Amino acid sequence: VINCAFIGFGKSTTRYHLPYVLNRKDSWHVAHIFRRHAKPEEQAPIYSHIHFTSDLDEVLNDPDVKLVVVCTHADSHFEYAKRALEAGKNVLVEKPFTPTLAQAKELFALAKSKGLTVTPYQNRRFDSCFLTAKKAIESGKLGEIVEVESHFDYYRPVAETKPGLPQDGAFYGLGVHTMDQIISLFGRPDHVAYDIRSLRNKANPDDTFEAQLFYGDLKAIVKTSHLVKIDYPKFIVHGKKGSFIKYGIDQQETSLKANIMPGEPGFAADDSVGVLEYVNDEGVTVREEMKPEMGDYGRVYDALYQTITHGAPNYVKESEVLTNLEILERGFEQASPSTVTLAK
Amino acid sequence: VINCAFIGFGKSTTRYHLPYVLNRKDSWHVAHIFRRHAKPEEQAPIYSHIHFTSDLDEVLNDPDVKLVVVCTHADSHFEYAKRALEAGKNVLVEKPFTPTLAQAKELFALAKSKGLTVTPYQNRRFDSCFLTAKKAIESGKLGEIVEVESHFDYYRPVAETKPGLPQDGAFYGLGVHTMDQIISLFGRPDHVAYDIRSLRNKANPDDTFEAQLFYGDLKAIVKTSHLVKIDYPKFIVHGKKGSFIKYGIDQQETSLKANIMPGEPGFAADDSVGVLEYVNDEGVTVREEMKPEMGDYGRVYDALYQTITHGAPNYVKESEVLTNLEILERGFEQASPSTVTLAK
Repeated sequence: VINCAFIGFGKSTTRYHLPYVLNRKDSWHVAHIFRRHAKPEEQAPIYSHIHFTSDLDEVLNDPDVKLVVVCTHADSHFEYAKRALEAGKNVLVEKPFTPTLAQAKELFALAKSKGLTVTPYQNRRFDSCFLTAKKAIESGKLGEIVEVESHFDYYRPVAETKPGLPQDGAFYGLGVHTMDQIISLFGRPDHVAYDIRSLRNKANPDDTFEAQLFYGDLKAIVKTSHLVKIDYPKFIVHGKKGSFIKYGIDQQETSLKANIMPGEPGFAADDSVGVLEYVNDEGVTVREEMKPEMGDYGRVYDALYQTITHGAPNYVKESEVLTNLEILERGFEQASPSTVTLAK
Repeated sequence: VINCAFIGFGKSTTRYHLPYVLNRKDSWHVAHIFRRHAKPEEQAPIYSHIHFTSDLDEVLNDPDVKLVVVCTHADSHFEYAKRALEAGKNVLVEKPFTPTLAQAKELFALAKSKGLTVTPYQNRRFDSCFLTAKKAIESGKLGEIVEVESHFDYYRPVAETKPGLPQDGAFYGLGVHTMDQIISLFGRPDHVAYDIRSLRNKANPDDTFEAQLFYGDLKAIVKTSHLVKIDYPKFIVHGKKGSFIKYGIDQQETSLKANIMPGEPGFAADDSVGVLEYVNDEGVTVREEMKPEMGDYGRVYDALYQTITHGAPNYVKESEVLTNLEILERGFEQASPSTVTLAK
């Protein structure tokens, strides 16, 4: 069993992490939880075994803790990650990994010297919708892939005034997850075309974007908007032999918000299906309905266990992290719309 | 009744012009049809009243001819149009208007000096799918428009090798129509983002494209691909108060190919509907299913009638034509993908 520690006890901790970790008692043990103010959500029995503390000193000096999870405000992610590594602990950092690309390299350099692992929390690589699109692409039924389109939208027309930097916009906010999915499938692109804008409140950072990643002749589109009344399909994949369409997004989050935990009845209840229409070897057009693949954000921790306990490679490659961060930053080199060619 | 004449007697003339013109005998009379070589179709009883000739002068010298329709090979459009205007005739030209922007500008200057009308044939401005989207946009129900998406796709995976120039590709071929629709609604864009690729056969001109026209904060997307097994909606429109979605394209071409002529029972029969979902002034979400507006390519001739007889403005504005040609040309200004800003 690996002893882990969480830095921060906010909603992200209690909703997107603990439910999955506390469900793996035979593999993980939440030894510490750092934070300041409390929450009437601490008096709960489920956290009875945890040592909540307001001194990050006791956490990092614990020889038993092998993993620190940073779930605090974005501004503190870099420093907490660095301090944890200098203490000799592996680190999982929620988005953002670091404010800048240079800092990401810095963090990776320190970890490599100590021979430790530092990585972002890319839990959406395990979304049911995404996994279904992945299975469809790896089935080979679609032939050579020529286009992929991923949507992550809302219909939230009212935006309270809240100025910020690019890092506070939707491109960094949601694009980091959606683009990471694309990169995890096709790697690093040759070119990137950007369309970034602020539609709801002109005082705020972008709330609408579309990034087009070009891999040779394959174009991968990632887009989000807070002004979509009628939803687009969650994923669309076109290949020379056929198409795959998936409406509906992973339901883990919906369940968690409705106070339904992993393993519990009706968790991630999903009645959608992926549609697959292609031409088989015999030249006959076939149409199939795929039952959604199962999603499990917990797989992040099962992979971390592998890395820490057996030296297994990190579920998220360093290059995929840097590529993603680099694409995000270059989207601001010149006013939108713009196009760039990735050097490295 | 206005007398007209056609330069060229190919498929375009017998499929997209005559069926409509011959249904307006109280408005128009086809006096002559020029063609370099006699064609078998000239023997169809429906053309018995038409004088077919290989002597162009016999047409341009006819005092009663007021409109000349150029439907020959693209490379001869400028030459025939200029000759018709010099003979004092109004001119309607099939795609492409001219090979270049300068020639187009030259055609308009000549027409202006003679008080004549020269215009392209943009019949898709009367496609039922497009007209329904236009009605939705003009209804005000969607509120400020932020995104428009137009698709004109196929699933034709086989493309025999047939080298050519940019002018032979899908962008010039189909984009001329889809971009014209966007231009007729919003005008001249500030910027254009291009993605032009040749996927089926690398030896051939482009068969895949996506042009993004920006009008302030509004983005209009026009795209086509010959590798779409599962179709996208024909039009998608998103505004701040709602959305409009329309699957299915105008059915006039389908009827024409099935040998059903305009005015005949069942012509362009369409069972699709435009779907609308918006938030009303009271804050309630309203759902509406719109019956497709009726499309009629002959409305081009009804417009030419008014223009020629009563001096009504031409259905297509000069600026829209020049903007279209410029956008198409600049798509090959640099390697794809690319973005450009329009001075006009």
